[PDB]
Amino acid sequence: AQGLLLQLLDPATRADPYPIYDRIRRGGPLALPEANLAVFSSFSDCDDVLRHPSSCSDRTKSTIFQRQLAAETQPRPQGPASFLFLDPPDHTRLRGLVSKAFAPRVIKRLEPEITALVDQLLDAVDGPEFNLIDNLAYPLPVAVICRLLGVPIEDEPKFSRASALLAAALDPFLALTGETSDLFDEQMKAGMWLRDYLRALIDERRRTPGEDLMSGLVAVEESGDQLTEDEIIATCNLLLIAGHETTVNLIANAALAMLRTPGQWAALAADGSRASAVIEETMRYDPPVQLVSRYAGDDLTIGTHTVPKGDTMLLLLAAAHRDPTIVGAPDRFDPDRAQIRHLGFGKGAHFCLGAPLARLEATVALPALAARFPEARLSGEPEYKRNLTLRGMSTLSIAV
Ligand code: HEM
Ligand SMILES: Clc1ccc(CO[C@@H](Cn2ccnc2)c2ccc(Cl)cc2Cl)cc1
Ligand SMILES: Clc1ccc(CO[C@@H](Cn2ccnc2)c2ccc(Cl)cc2Cl)cc1
Ligand code: NA
Repeated sequence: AQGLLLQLLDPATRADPYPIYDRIRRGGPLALPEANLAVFSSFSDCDDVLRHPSSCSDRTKSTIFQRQLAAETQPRPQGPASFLFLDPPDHTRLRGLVSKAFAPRVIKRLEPEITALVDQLLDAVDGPEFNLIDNLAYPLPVAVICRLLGVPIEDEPKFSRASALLAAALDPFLALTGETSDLFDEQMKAGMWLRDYLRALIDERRRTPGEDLMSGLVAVEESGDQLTEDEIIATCNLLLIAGHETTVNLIANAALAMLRTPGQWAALAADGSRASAVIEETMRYDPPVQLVSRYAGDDLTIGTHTVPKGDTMLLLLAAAHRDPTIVGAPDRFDPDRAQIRHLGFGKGAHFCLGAPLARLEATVALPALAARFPEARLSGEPEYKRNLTLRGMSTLSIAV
């Protein structure tokens, strides 16, 4: 159990973790009460945990979180990045406010901007080989999130640094190794800098509001107690990291899969309407978010496996998506299959509010990319980041 998880953590396996994921799933649920940890990997088990009324997202109920806090020799810096309690009503209230701005029909209005952005980025692409990450996959969703949150493009390099650091902090290193990350100090600093910057931006938007989402949230904060400044900072932290470290991998993973599967790139190049099917199959086959976690709010049962109160439950979504009880030929990338209702955007009370935006960004980017370069070929094996949870490529080289 410990061995297989350590192989999964090993950066050398990031390029292809799926043989390990399948091996973990076939081995069944991993019960590790000694490390306050349970690991689920089948579709049934992951679904059940995401559904369970006792499953908590709040860190206060985590035993590992309580142990980590007790061992620390200094107070954590002020801000939601270190700590913010939210009861179920707080969470529902925040989702309600954010969901209106991220509704598919509101997000749809960003298509012209996204289309012009995709066209300009592709116009800038030079042969004989280019890095898809640098040229399209990364800068597109970054430009969209910066404009949506009203963040100045001049400060983007600093927002890029903080998002990369905080996206890596979501790796369950403490739950799996027993010790904290080697980037812990930098992640703390990035959290501090973001807090101070967003606090300064919030104040500026009080005096001089814009048409951005941050300015919209400030107006709600200013109109009544329905929203606090800390809640705005927490929300904007989440959105900013989502904008930098998620869609990039949906776009890039899909491009990679099409290049690795004979005829798939050509098919999309000849028929743009295949975009949606390619995207959903990428969400299943090579998910941008590889895993999620929940904490047992009380003693609970998943199937026949009991989880003690306070323990962390890691859900290996990448493994769940290749479960032979839910999908035929699970380890094959096939956009022409009868698609499953995958867990790539989560589900229930915590379902991804950015799903419409992510889908829209990819739906514009991918078919334009294939149509622009129908002759495209993967020139070499891709280069991956250390990230396990928000897993992605730093280099995806395409020959043109
Ligand atoms: C393809 C890209 C994306 C993927 C694969 C993805 C995946 C996910 C998943 C799996 C969850 C559930 C977390 C859990 O259950 O613990 C989630 C939550 C969330 N996502 Fe995304 N996401 C993406 C892009 C985005 C974007 C671009 C935004 C907006 C900027 C966004 C906003 C959110 C928010 C606000 C939540 C929290 C909802 C809640 O806690 O109630 N996501 N995402
Ligand atoms: Cl729409 C929406 C808006 C905001 C949140 C809050 O999300 C929490 C995490 N959390 C806790 C329980 N479920 C997720 C959070 C995000 C960022 C920071 Cl820096 C700190 C915290 Cl505590 C959730 C949904
Ligand atoms: Cl300091 C800080 C604290 C909390 C967050 C939340 O980060 C979100 C970003 N995200 C990713 C996809 N959609 C949104 C997130 C990360 C990992 C997972 Cl598994 C799920 C989620 Cl919702 C970010 C920074
Ligand atoms: Na949540």
